[PDB]
Amino acid sequence: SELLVNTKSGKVMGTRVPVLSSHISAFLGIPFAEPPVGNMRFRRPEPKKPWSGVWNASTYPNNCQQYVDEQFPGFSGSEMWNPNREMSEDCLYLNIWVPSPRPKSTTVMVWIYGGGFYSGSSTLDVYNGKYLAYTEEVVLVSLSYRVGAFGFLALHGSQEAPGNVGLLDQRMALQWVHDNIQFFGGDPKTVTIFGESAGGASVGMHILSPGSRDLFRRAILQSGSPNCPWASVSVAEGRRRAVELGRNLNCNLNSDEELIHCLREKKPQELIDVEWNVLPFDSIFRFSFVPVIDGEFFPTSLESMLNSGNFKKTQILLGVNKDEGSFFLLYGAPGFSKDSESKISREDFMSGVKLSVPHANDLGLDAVTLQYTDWMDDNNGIKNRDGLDDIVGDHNVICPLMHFVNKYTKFGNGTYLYFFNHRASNLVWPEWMGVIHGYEIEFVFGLPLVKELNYTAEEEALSRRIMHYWATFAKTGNPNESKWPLFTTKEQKFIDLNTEPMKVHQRLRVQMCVFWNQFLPKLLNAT
Amino acid sequence: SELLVNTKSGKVMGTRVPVLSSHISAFLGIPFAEPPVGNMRFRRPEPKKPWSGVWNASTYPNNCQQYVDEQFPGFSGSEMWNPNREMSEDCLYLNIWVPSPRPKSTTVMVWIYGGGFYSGSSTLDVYNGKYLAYTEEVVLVSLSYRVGAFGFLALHGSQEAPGNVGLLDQRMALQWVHDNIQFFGGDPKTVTIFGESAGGASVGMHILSPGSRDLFRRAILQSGSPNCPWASVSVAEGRRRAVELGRNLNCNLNSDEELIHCLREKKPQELIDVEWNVLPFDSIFRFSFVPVIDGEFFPTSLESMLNSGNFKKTQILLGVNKDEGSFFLLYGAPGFSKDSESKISREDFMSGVKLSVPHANDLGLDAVTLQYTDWMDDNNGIKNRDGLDDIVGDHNVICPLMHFVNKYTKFGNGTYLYFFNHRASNLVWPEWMGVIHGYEIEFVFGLPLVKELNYTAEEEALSRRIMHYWATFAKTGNPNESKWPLFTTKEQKFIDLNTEPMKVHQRLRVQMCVFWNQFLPKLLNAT
Ligand SMILES: *[C@]([C])(=O)O[C][C][N+]([C])([C])[C]
Ligand SMILES: *[C@]([C])(=O)O[C][C][N+]([C])([C])[C]
Repeated sequence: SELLVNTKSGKVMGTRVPVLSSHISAFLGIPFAEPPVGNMRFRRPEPKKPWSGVWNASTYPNNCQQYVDEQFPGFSGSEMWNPNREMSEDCLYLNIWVPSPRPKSTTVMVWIYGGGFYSGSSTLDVYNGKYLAYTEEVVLVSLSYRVGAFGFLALHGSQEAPGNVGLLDQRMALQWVHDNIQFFGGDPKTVTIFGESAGGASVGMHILSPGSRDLFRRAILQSGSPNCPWASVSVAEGRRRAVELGRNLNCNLNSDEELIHCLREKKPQELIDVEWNVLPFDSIFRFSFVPVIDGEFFPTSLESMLNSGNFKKTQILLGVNKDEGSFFLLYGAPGFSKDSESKISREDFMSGVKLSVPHANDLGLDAVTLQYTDWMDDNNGIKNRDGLDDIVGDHNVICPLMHFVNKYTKFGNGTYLYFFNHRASNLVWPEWMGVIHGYEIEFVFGLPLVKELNYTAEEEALSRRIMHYWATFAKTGNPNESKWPLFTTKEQKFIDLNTEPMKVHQRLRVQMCVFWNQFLPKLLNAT
Repeated sequence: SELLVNTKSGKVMGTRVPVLSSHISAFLGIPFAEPPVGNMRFRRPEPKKPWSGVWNASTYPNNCQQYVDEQFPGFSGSEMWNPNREMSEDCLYLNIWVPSPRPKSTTVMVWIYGGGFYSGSSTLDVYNGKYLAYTEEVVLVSLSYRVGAFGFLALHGSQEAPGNVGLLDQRMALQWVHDNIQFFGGDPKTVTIFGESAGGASVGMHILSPGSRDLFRRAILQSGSPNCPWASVSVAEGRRRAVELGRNLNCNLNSDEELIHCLREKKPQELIDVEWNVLPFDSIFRFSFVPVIDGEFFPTSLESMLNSGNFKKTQILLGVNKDEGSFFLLYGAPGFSKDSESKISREDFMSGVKLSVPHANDLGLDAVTLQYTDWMDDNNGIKNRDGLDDIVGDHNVICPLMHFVNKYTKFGNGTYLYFFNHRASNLVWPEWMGVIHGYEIEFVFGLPLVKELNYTAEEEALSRRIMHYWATFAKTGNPNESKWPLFTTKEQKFIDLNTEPMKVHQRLRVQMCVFWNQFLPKLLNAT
C-alpha cells in the first residue's frame, strides 16, 4: 500500500492527507531515537530499537518540553508558534510528507525548526510540509530535537550531560533519513537540510561538525548561521549556566553527578520555570541553553573552522528578512508595545542598545549609538525605534550571516543569497514590526496557496516562486531552472524576495556589517 | 590735513588712495613696537618709543621673516599669499584705511592675517582694506605679528623666549589701536577684531586671554578657533621643538641661554630652512611653532576655559568654508596633484587619513576610515578624494570651531554662524579643491567689486552682502540691519553664504563632529 512502508526500523503506516484538491501520503510521528526520558535526560540520543508490526504514523507526535509563550494569550500572531500538542520528554520523532504516487527517487528536504534553541515544534501549522511536497514533488521530512536545558545543558566532561545533545538528536534524524528515506521515494544522496533561526544555525553547524557533513548534500539557512552571537557558548559558560540552573533548583552542587542527578529528579516544568534566570546579562536575543563549542561536535572555534575551510563544501542558499529585531525588542526592550507605534525616546533608545549588545563596554555602546543615530534628528521616535530594530537584527542575524557567507564562499561550491522584504498582507502584528523574523517561513511552505488564509494573488505568486527556488535548489544546487545571481566575494550579489519584479543588489548592509564584523570586535578587544 | 594725524606716538603722514572712482586716506606702515631685531629676537614686544616729526606712512611695511611657498612658482593661486615685500625681522607695523572725509567716531575693524602661524603678510593684495573701509565707512586696521620661530619659539621659563610673543605683538597692536584710533576717526569702544585661520584662531585667543579681552568689543572668526588641533602646543612640546630646532642648527643645547643665544646669532633664513624638521609626526595641517598653553597668556587649558565661561562674553560672528582640507592634501598628501582630478585609491586614502590624524593609534585610524568610507563603493577615487577632503577639514577646522561655538554660546551674547560655499568664478585652482580655505577672504574685502578682476555680477552682489554683514556686525553686534538667525545651542541655526538666495540650516556637520569632538577623543583615551 502507498501508506505502508518498510524501513530498516520496522513497517510504518501513514495516512493520506488532502492537499489543494488532491492528496499525498504523510507518515507522521515516526521515531528516530529512544525516548530520552528518565536517566537518559541530557544524554546523547540512542537509536530507536527497531520494532515489529506496523508503526502507526497517522498523527503528529508530542512536542519537546519547552517554554510556552504567554506574552499575548490568544493572540494568533504569537500562539501560532506555541506547541500545539502535549509536550513531553518523549518527543524525538520525525514526519515525512511523500508525493502520491510515491516517487522512486526524488530530492529530500529536511526541515529543522527554529526557536532560539529554547523552543520549537515540528508540528506547527506553518511547518506543514504538504504544499511543498505536493507542489514541488519533494519528500519533506521535518525532524524534532530536544530544546532548552533538555537538549543543551552542558556539563562538558561528563558523559551524562555532554551538551549539544539536541544537535545529536538532529544528526540522528539525519541518519534515519539517510538510511531509510529510500523506502519512501527519497534519494538519500540528495537531501537538503533547511532551517530558520536556531534551525538555520543548526544547519550551518551540521555543515561544520565533521560527524554530520556526510548525512546531507545541500543546505538552506534562513535567518541564522552557526556564528550568530546567540548560537553558541564556551564550555565554561555552558557549565556556569548549568550550575546556576542547579542553584535555582536547590541541587547539591558539589559535583556534576549530584548536579545532574538532581536535575534529573526535577519535573520538566521546574527546569523550564527557572531557565531564564541563568543568562549572565540583562539582554535581548540571548537564550540560556545553546550549543557549546565542545571540541567534539565542533573541533575548534567556529571562527578558525570558518577561516581554514574546515567545513562541508557544497552549495548553500541563505538569507535574512528585513526586520529581524523588531520581534525581540517588542518582547524585551522598554518603550515597545504590541499596540502602539512604539516611537522611542533617546532614553529608551540608549537602553535598547545596552540590551542588544550586552557584552559591550561603554565605549562599545558609544560606537553602536554613534553609528545608529541620526544626529541631525536625534529625538525622532520613529528613527530611534527603527534604528534599534536594525541594531538588534544587524548584530544578531544579518551580520553574522554575512560573515559566514563571505567565509564559506571562499571555499564553497555556490552561494545564493536573498533579502526577504515582504510583509504578508494578513499579518496581525503591528506595522512597526515590518518584515518579521519567521515570516518568510509561511511563504516557503506554501500557506499562501490555501485561499481560506486570505493572502493576495501576488503573494500566492511569491510563494510558488519561493517554493520553486527552494525545491529547484534542493534538486540541483541552483535556484533557477530572471536569474538569481550566484553570490561571489568579489561582486557580492543577492536578490530581493518580494512580490515585485525581483532585482539584484550587492553588498547586503556592508556599512553596518563592517562595523559589527570588523570594527566593533576590534574596538572591544582594544579596550 | 586729512592725511596728517596726531597720535600719542608722534604725527603720521598718510597718503590718499583711489577707491572705486573715489578716494580715501591710508596710513600705512605705522609702527606699534620696537623692531624685534638683535637681542630682542624671541622677546616680548616693546612699545614703540614715540618719535618726533611726521612719520611717513605712505607705503606698506616689510613683512615678517617667514617660509615663502615655492611649490608652484609663478602660479598666482599660491603666490598671491606669499610675502610681496622685503621680509625683515623689523616688521611689527600696522596699516589704517580711513574713509574720507575722516569720520569722527566709526566702528573699527582690525584684521589679523592667517597662515598657520608660520606665515602671513598684512600687505597681501587680498587684505587690501580700502574697499571695506570705503564701502562700509569703517576704519580698517590690519596688523602684523611675528610668525614662525621668531614669534612662537617657546622656552617656557626663560624671559628671553617665553613663547606666544607673536600673540603679544597682536595685543600690542590692539593696544596701539585702543589708545590712538580716536585720532583717525575710529571709536576704540567699537573695534571688532577679525581673522582667518591662524588669525581666526588668534581672535579667539584674545577672547580667552585675560590681558586682551578689554582691547576690543566684538570678534569675527573665519575658518579657525583657538581650539583647532594645530593652533597650540603644550609647554613641553613647545620646548621639545625649540630644542630640536637648536639641534638642526648645531646649537649648544646645554641650557636655554646657550640655546637662545645660538638661535639669535642665526640669520633669519637659517631658522626658516630647518623650521619644518621639528614636527613630531609625518602630518598634514600641523605647523611647528604655535602658541603654547603657557599659564600666562592662557591661564589653563583652553578647554577648561571653554568649560567654565572663562572668556570675554560678547557677540561673535564665525564660520567655515566647505572644502577646508583640499589645500593641505594638495600639498602634503600623496595622490593629489594640482593638475589632475586627484582621484585617490584606497591605498592613498589610507595614507591620507594617517597624515590627517597623526596622533591616532590604529583603532583610531580605523574609526576615521569607517566613518569616511562608502563601503558600498570603496574603490571610487572621487569618493576617496572628497572623503579625505572632509577628514582634513572636519578634523582641523569645522569641528573644533563647532565645539567653540557651542561652548561659547552657552556664555556668549550672540553667536552668528555661516557656511561659506561659493567657488569664485575666477579661481585658478583645480575644481576638485572646491571652496578653498582662504577663499572667502577675497569676498570679505571686496575684491569682487574691482571689475578688472573678472568676478561675476552675482559675485559682486555676494561681496557687498558679506562686507555689509561684517561691517554691520562690527557696528552693532548683529549682521542684519533675510535674517541671518542667531545661533543657539538648542536650534543651532546657521546660514549658507553663496550667490544663491541664502537659506538657513541647523547643526553644521553634526554626525561628523560628534565623531571628532565626542567619540574619537573618547576612543583614543580608552585605548
Ligand atoms: C530564532 C532566534 O530561532 O528565532 C525564531 C523566532 N520566532 C519565529 C519568533 C520563534
Ligand atoms: C590657516 C591654517 O592659517 O591657513 C591659511 C591657509 N592659506 C590661505 C592657504 C595660507
